[PDB]
Amino acid sequence: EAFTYLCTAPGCATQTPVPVRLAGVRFESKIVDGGCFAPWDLEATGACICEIPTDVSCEGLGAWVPTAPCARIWNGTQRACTFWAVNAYSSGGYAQLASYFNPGGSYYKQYHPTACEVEPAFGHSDAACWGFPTDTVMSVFALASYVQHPHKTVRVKFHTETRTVWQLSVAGVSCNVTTEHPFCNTPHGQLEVQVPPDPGDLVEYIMNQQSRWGLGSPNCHGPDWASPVCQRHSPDCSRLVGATPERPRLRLVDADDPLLRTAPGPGEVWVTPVIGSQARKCGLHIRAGPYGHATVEMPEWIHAHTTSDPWHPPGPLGLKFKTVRPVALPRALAPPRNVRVTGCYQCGTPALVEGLAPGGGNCHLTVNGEDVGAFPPGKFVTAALLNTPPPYQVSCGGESDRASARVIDPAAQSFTGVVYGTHTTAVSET
Ligand SMILES: *[C@@H]1O[C@H](CO)[C@@H](O)[C@H](O)[C@H]1NC(C)=O
Ligand SMILES: *[C@@H]1O[C@H](CO)[C@H](O)[C@H](O)[C@H]1NC(C)=O
Ligand code: NA
Repeated sequence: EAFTYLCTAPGCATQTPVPVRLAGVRFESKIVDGGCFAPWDLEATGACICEIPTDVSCEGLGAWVPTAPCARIWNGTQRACTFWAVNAYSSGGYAQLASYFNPGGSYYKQYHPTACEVEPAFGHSDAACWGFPTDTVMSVFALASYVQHPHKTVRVKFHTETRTVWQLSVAGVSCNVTTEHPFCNTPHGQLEVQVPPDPGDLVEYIMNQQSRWGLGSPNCHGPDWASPVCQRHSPDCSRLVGATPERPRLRLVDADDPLLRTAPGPGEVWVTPVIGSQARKCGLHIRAGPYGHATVEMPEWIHAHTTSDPWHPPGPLGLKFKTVRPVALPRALAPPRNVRVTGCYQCGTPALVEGLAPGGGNCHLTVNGEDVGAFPPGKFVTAALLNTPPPYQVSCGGESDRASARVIDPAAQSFTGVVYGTHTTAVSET
């Protein structure tokens, strides 16, 4: 019997009693694909208008509201928009007098429909709108939503049941040691490798292709609080699920209002008319309180909060050299029969793998090359966490056979057991 320590850095090697070289460090895991993640980005636009527009929409307000921001914010999540009448028509017009601007603006909406809220704002300063010979007219439009920026969207895979893979070369023979499989064959004996514990769960941030690594769940209560994982979750990179901020709170705030001495809260948008340099024109100053009290800068966050490679303990590895040889057990090399795979892959819920193991010894069962355990001949049933999609090639170590599968992807699993969207009901007349 012999013992030596093997360091875990590139170039690390021992020579006695049998040479062992650290060839590399990799990792194995049970992947949980979360889909797409992005920060909650509160974006706002609008316009100060020296008119009472009759169509409160991006197209209807095209003469005042910036085109591209309006269209982008309108299509955003949890949209909020308000149209305020600061100074209405004194006479004439069409549903443009002050009387049409009752709280909630139902009278104006009757003739001028809009998806936006309509409110009176009489008493607010109309100083921004000037150059009217008679009848000063002014209105303010504000539009805000949570926009998903493609440059801030990251694909995230959670790595569970993580196993650091210490790739060794034992006298020229490849041996990959983990906490699950720490044994190696040596010329005339066995090597047992003492390994440090596994690092726990990992977070794989997929940049678009490059992978960046986080260590943990992540912890949304610590320095990684601003992680997109802690924010907007889209399992199929299309539909939103779970926790969502409320619709933004829009306020018309005059330039001299003492409220401006304080900062807006998260999800709050304050709009201030700016006096125009031109007659019958005005600008708009927008103050928005971002979700989580800060705006996430994606390349910068990833650079500081992730590593290029997954983390592993420093080692060293304990090399226990023994003269013992493992007992030769009979192995069945024929493929397994009537294999059925049911459930999901890369989801975190073990899939059901059932079939018939053939004769000749234990079947070292693989599902698309993934080890799912060894089974004695006859009927077998196992719950395995699968990382590969269907079709499933099943083997006992020799020839492979095609299994029957009813396996869904991680996005489909995220929508299984739920009915997505609006819940509609009707109350009939008596
Ligand atoms: C160890 O891992 C490498 C890379 O995946 C592979 O090429 C090699 O065959 C593995 N060795 C054994 C003994 O499984
Ligand atoms: C919707 O809800 C009302 C009560 O609020 C009735 O129960 C109606 O039958 C519901 N609709 C359906 C299809 O069940
Ligand atoms: Na007026």
